[PDB]
Amino acid sequence: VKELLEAGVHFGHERKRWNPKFARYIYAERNGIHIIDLQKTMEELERTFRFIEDLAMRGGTILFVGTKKQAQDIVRMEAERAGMPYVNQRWLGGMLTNFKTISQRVHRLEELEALFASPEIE
RNA sequence: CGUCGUCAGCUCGUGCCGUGAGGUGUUGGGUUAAGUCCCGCAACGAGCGCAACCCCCGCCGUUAGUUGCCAGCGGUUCGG
Ligand SMILES: [Mg+2]
Ligand SMILES: [Mg+2]
Ligand SMILES: [Mg+2]
Ligand SMILES: [Mg+2]
Repeated sequence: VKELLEAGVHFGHERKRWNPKFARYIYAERNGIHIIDLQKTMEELERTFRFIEDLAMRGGTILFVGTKKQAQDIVRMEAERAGMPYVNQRWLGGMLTNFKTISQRVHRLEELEALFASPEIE
């Protein structure tokens, strides 16, 4: 089931504007583009989900992020459809790193979310 | 109290960069009388200033009538 899907049309990307480090994950250069080695891909997918799974079963929250348009929307989906936090817009600086302070706004959100429905609006 | 000048400015908390002094925020794009507002952005917010909150001339109105007026009829020694 896996292979086919990928082999379908989900591999090989950026061309000639790479990074040599990532040379361990790549099959060849067809007509220009770098054809990533899926064979290896798979192997990695494993260990990855292993981790995900070995975490999704222990009450752990994950944070997804994708600020690029050719991938915004979807990320918005898969997140709500899992209750896992996420970032689709401008990934503020110091979120994780200055959480306590960024949170301050989250609180300001409800601060208004509440004043939204109220007689003080009169 | 006077001056730069009512000029649009000066800073702070945290995060981040930097050996550090210090940066970033407050560089960039449009606009404005304005650090005014917007959109951008390793920044996210905030304070003192700006503005607004205050008084005046303005339009109109309600209450109140010893200023006022043949304004309406009025008597009037002829000046409300
Ligand atoms: Mg700082
Ligand atoms: Mg340091
Ligand atoms: Mg500093
Ligand atoms: Mg200001």
